[PDB]
Amino acid sequence: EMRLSAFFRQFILQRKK
Repeated sequence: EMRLSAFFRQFILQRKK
């Protein structure tokens, strides 16, 4: 029941701030 993709693994994981 979830849908996601390249978000976090390249957001939180590329979270400069």
